[PDB]
Amino acid sequence: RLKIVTIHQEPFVYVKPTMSDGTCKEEFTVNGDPVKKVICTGPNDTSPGSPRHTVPQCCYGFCIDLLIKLARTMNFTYEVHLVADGKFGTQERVNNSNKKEWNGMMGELLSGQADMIVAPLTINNERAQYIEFSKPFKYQGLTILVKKGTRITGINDPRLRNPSDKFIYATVKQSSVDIYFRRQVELSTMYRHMEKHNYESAAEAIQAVRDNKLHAFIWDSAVLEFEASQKCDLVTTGELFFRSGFGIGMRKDSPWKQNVSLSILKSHENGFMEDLDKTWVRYQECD
Repeated sequence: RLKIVTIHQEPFVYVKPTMSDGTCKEEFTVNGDPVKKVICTGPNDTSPGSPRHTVPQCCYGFCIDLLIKLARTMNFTYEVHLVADGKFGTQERVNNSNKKEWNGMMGELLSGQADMIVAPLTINNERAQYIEFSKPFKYQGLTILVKKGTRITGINDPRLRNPSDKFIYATVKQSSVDIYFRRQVELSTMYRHMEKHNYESAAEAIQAVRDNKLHAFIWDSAVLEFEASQKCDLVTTGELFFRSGFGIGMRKDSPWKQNVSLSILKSHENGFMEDLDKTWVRYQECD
């Protein structure tokens, strides 16, 4: 039974409480089909000041449908859990030493806490040095989320390039955005500014933009375009930059790599991936 690690990230992975009896609410997609739900154990509340607890929760969404398809095609059983530290994954020095370890889903995959990462995980060179990725199951990039009416040209906008306390922007801590910005001298400076405002999760950053507490949120276009399409007060702006793909993550020399990429290829060929977009991404107006 493979240990699958994932993360809360709508519309790829929705996380909801189980009903009183431990089951997951019966819901249906836009096509009238039952929404497939899996039990995923993980931290409940991450609000600072309250005790942490890990409990069974209900997970569903684009990546869960993909997981179910992969498991069926490759004939494997699995158990899903949410990454304990709630992060995607960057490499940092730990324990005030020079020893480096990956946090987030990356860390759990490398430690053995997980056997496969099935989430909107960005394929990048930094991570590819430590793990193996399947071919992309989704093609996307980075963009910027702002409140409707906010005027930003894109990543090269002066309010981003020449930061001040008048226009606050940020991303989610320990994600691929960090990795990207540390690759350029100029972006490194900008990330230093962002470091003072980065959020723990995408959900919190998105809410901050709606509440006028964060002026711009730099993040994955697959997620931001969905969020903006569902909330009439939020829009994305600027040309996409740092185009990239999301892939399934496995440990180095994993015997699953070939077959996982094979399944993904077939899904891109037969309409399965496109159907997932029509089910989870493009299906209704904002409300």
